[PDB]
Amino acid sequence: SFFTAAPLSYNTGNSTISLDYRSPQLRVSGGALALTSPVFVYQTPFNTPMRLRNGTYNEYADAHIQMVRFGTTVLFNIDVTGETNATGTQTWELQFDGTLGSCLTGRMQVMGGTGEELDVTPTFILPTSDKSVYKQGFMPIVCSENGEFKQSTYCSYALTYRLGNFYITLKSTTSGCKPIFQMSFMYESQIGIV
Amino acid sequence: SFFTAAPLSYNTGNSTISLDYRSPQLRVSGGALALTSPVFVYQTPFNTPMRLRNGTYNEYADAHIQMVRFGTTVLFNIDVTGETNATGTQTWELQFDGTLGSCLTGRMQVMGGTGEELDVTPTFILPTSDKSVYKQGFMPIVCSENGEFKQSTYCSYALTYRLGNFYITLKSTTSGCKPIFQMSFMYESQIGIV
Amino acid sequence: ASFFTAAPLSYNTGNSTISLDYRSPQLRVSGGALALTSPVFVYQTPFNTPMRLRNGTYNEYADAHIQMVRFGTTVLFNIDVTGETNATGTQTWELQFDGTLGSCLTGRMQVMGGTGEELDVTPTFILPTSDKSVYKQGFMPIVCSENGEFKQSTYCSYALTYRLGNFYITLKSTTSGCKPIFQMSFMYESQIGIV
Ligand SMILES: [Cl-]
Ligand SMILES: [Cl-]
Ligand SMILES: [Cl-]
Ligand SMILES: [Cl-]
Repeated sequence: SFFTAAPLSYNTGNSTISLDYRSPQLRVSGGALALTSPVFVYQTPFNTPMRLRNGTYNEYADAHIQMVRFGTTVLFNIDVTGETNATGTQTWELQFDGTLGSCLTGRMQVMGGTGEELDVTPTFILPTSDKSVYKQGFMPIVCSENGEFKQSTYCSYALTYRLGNFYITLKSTTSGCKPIFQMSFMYESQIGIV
Repeated sequence: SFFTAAPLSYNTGNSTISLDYRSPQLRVSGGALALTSPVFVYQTPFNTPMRLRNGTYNEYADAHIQMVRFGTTVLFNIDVTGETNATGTQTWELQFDGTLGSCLTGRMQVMGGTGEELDVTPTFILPTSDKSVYKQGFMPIVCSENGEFKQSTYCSYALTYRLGNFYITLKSTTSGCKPIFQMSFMYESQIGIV
Repeated sequence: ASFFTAAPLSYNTGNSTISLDYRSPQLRVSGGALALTSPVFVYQTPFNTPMRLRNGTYNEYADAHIQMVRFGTTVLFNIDVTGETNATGTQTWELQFDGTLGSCLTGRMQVMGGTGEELDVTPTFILPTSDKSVYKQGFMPIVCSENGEFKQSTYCSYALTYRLGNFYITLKSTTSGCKPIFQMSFMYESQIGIV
């Protein structure tokens, strides 16, 4: 005495109502509908950069950070606005809880497309479950200030674990100018979203 | 009488059939299922690059543009093919309606993974609701022509509002070559997709 | 009826039909099944299974981790190249894909979900066109390094072509007496709709 419209279906052989879905796109997790490849973003809140410090120097920066998870890849993006003109190599460090992923350096939130914070443990940014990782490299960056070019240079990134916690360490190299730049890179997480 | 298979569920107490879903991945909007963090792309159509003028000069380029919404983040990508060799700095300006997000400089469309145009108003590219934004920086770029390296240089980006509309302004700097390059950067939108 | 439905399920008394209400710019129905309008699919080298590449006829190899991420109709290509041999000149790193199916012919790649599971999906979503043509090329700035030390600020070209029925992504890095060790990404468009 009732009908079902696709993607709902009714099996008369077992009197059961189902939702049909494409398994490469959607899935069931603990009985609830979910995506196979959700976009999760771990980020500094809007207008709420985190304070970063160049090692033990009295040199600081505001950083806006987004860590965008697609499939098992993380796209890491940072916008760094250093306060102090410097010559040399600055070391910027981001520390994350090695079990939960929680940023210990500064305030980060898992933020949906809605603009609302999501109740998601941020394990999805951790490179390995075993707390072992080799990943490092360099990206080209351009330092500027107030819309004026200052320098074409580079920034290293390195992913490590120390004392059980996950670290992303960035080293910018400057000559005379404030370390003010945006850079991104990608890395892989072995932590499945399930 | 009838049964439900997960992710459908039946509560015998209140005689109600529901769809169970993971709130960080899916949500309900106006009674309809939606994604918490949908991917939307606002782009120039395939084979319909946008013609851009270099400021008040009589010089032009064609550009393919994609603006990808990930969570609240926007990944802006442009591929610029300039016509004219130059030594100096070129200004490429994109204007968007400050309320709708619609590109006023030339044709852009919201394009689904299906390859069909979507009937979505592109507010999701706008940085703020109160028409305030500070975001600028520079990216390293390489100018080339027909597969040959020409110059390693840089391009600024700046996000502004003027007279109620949203602007992305790019400034490429060249020494003799045509401005032909690809660049990308990320910025944040305060406009929740709800 | 004797039952109720909670949104996003709805019941039309008029026709005695239970339906799912969904936002069509985000979700759709394909072959009677729920799907996404713009799903993320990633074609990639497997975890800890980098692809071995040779530079042309030279006795010069690199290991490459590759991800090709599909959103909407755009593909974000990312490669991490770890060259074994110091060199001066321009290296060619060539990736070939079946021009109809998209499968990587040069080495092992898999469509990988967010779950960490391989997905049973033909990788046609990386192909620029059904009609086996494409013009897309450019250069990206790169920085070569080794063991955390800066070596060189340089560049890498990319070019998308078809030859003899197959799709090629060809990268050429230019080095001056360092190992070609760098990461680069670029974006291109696919005209293959995911349906
Ligand atoms: Cl599918
Ligand atoms: Cl939530
Ligand atoms: Cl979840
Ligand atoms: Cl929508």
